Amino acid sequence: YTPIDISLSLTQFLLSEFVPGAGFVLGLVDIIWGIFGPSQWDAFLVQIEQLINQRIEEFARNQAISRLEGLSNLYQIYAESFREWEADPTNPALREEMRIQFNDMNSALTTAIPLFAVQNYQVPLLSVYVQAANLHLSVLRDVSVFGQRWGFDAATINSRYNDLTRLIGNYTDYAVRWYNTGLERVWGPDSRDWVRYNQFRRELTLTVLDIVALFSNYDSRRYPIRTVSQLTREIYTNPVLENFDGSFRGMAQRIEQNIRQPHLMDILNRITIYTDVHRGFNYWSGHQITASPVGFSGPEFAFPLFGNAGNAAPPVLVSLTGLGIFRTLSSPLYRRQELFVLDGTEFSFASLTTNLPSTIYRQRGTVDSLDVIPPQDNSVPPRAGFSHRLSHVTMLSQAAYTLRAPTFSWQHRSAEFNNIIPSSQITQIPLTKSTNLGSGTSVVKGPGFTGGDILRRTSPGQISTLRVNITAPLSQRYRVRIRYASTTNLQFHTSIDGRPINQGNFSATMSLQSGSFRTVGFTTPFNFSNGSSVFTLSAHVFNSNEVYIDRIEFVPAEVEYDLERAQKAVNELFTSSNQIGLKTDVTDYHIDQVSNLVECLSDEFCLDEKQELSEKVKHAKRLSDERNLLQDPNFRGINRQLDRGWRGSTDITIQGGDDVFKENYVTLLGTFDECYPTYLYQKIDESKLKAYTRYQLRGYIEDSQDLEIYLIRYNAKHETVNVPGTKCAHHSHHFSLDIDVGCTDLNEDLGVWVIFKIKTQDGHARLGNLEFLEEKPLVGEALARVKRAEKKWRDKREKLEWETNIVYKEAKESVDALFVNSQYDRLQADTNIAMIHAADKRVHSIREAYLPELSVIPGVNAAIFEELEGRIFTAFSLYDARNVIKNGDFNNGLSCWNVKGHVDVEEQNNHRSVLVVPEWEAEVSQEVRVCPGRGYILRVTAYKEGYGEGCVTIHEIENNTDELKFSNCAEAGYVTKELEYFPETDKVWIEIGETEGTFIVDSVELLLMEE
Repeated sequence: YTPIDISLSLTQFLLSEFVPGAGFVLGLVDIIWGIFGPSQWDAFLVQIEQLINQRIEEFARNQAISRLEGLSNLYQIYAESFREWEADPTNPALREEMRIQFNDMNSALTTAIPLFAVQNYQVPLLSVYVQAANLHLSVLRDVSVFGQRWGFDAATINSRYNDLTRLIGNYTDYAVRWYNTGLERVWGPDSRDWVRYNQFRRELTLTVLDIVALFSNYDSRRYPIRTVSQLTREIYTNPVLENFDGSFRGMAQRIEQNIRQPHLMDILNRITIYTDVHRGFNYWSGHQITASPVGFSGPEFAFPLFGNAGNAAPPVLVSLTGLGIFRTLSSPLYRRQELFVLDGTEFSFASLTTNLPSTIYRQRGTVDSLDVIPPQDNSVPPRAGFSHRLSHVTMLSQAAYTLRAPTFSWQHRSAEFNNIIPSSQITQIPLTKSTNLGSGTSVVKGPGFTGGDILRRTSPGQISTLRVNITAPLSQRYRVRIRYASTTNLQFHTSIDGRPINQGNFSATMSLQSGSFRTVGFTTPFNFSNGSSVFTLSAHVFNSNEVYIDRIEFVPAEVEYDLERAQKAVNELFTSSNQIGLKTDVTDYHIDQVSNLVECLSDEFCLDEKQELSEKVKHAKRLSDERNLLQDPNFRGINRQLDRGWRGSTDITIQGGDDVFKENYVTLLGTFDECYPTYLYQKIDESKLKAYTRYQLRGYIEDSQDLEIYLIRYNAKHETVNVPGTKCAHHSHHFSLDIDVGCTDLNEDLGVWVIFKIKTQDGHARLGNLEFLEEKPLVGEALARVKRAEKKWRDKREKLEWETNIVYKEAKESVDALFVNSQYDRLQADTNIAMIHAADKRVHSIREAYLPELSVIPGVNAAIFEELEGRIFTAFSLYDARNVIKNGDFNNGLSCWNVKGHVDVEEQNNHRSVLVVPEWEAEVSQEVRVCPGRGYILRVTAYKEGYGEGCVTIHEIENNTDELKFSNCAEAGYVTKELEYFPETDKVWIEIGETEGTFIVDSVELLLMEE
């Protein structure tokens, strides 16, 4: 009945029945409180005092105690009330009485704990502090459960729930600082100062830390029902050294490494103990240990030979029988070349049913490990209640006297052999109960508040794997939680026997402390599909750079949580509860995605809650048609009306559904000639524009390349968008473009132009969920810039107008010089092709006939350009009529001519087509039928290149031979020469030859004269 026997006694009870209610509260009056006289408080103290020497002074010491007696009286008045409450939970006086006695109790500890964390005596009050602190957490959870049942408003409940989630941290971190700085100062070099060191570690690990580990279990709201956590940590004994009158100098660290290092928890299989001898006395020299992984789920382990084997006598065999070895009765031996060895050690195997036969090594002893490691329960004989069982034993040898002092590891019986999953509890698996460590994971040492060591990943992959045994429930469904501490963003995939069953985005938590390890859960449950399964955790999102993992939690769930999401989703679509309007920055796409969250819900369960949540969103979506200034944004009527709406190219496709799109979308193809792009343009009319207001064009691109996007009004506003599908790529998927409406005239209806355009051989795009919307009022600078870009558009409109007013009336003049009447019917006899051609330069100078960006879109001075370019074509038609010669323009290639050498033909600017004789040996004859004895003209239009002359002769069967010639004279722009010709027969041959170089001919015409 030392403070340890009783510490355990609590932990036993703490590990098992954690469930809230009266059961827990009176269970605290049964164990420690309402039973501890000041004697057993004083004794709690004398425990640590005498490990560290330093005594508490007889005031603080004297008032720590007189307080505790107080708290132990109060807690009677609180628990008694609570008991009587539970029996009649609705009596007003009792419920009231309960609020009185909670406030009193809460304020009790709030004042008291300072007196147990006193400066310059922190460490020796911890076995008290912990009890006090541990009591403070119980009563705070009690309000968190029973508050509004008692009376308090829900506000004082959360405020008390704050301070619960707070003091679980603060009471822990403090309980660890002072264990550390408590253990650090009791170190030293010799044998002794490992013994007093280990005796601190051991004892206070039992009497402060193991309670602290279970502080996490107090978060009412995280652990609502039963939960059973496991204490995986080990502790340490050495019979030889602990029971000895002597120190070996500077030897402590050598004993500190014979302690195994942070590892996975194994299960000892067999010891094989070798004997040896010195001066008659045989002894335990060294041993050979084997061990099997957790749940026997992997090949048995194997260490080297501890100590030295011996041939002096046979070995001795020790094999796992029951629940393990719970008690060593060892017998040292000290020959004061002196000797200090074990020479005999009984082992005994635990059970809750029968009394199994003990194995003795050489003899039974009188060093009981039940007064270093005492049991939990003394209602039963020690075959049960044992608390601990032998973990793994090592062997301490002297340097190169004889020393062979085995150091025994003891592990707690909360850390069970098998993993387990029952259904009326929440089962916590600390990841040290694995069977197979994933490559690139280490097992770092414990922080000191999770009864055991923890895992570390410092780069992506597989944490560990656990064998799972699923008990009472067959088809029960569970969520999973992961207690982790990470400096980086994460994901946490798991598998189960083969298939993944989770991916989650887990947040970062750090830069170590009890404010490190966060524990989030799945957003959908699963069910195990076999009795014995395999679970495997994995941290995947890249970065390194430091990830700790404490435990996997298996919490169960019944079959409405992604309904609270589909609720708030729909609400942030609006500006206010009246739901008249949308937020300016909620978008036609964004809205759809919310609408997908609504239908993927549950017909089965939340049928009514699904209906309203959709008739909202189908309404919110209706608002984003109403505000949308794009005419026909569902691409349902393209190229139907020449005034309003969309205009695109044939190479555009309008499917309605895609992996990515939930309504009509538009694919645009490439093009072979950049002078002819894919396009999809539109004019937002001025009827729909509000002066001095920024407007926005928006949408969503699945994939694209070479997509040009224009917003035009006063300027062009050109952006390219190269989005690859999920360095400088616009992989934003979204797009937005600004334009600012200065003034608002309706007589001009300038408006805004939208234009999508692709110009490349291997370009493409897919877009949809488009919109054009008012954004905000221009103000400050924006208003100054737009107004500058008003005037400076207007300064151009007028210089266009005056410049063009001249040019029409200069071009019209020049055009009619060709024709002979207002009716454009006949030409003039002395008008040639160079005049027609010179007249097209006067028309093609009009300028701004068409939009430079996209010649498709007609511009100002379209109708006037188009009519002059008409009469130019009109003129061309007549020149062909009058010409008796057949295809003299060379507009139909070299056809109806008789071609000899290597000639060819090419076209020029403005409806010109020009024969080219590129070598003198080339000829180009044509017969023409003429009228015997009339007046014909022959008119030729050509220039010459190189040396030599090129000559266009005319003759009949007999010698009526005339000739025209062109040369540069010496040694773009066509000379035109004519002559008057009269044939007496009806046939006449027009023949084109040249001397040398090249001869370029626009036209050989031949006229008849009627005057």
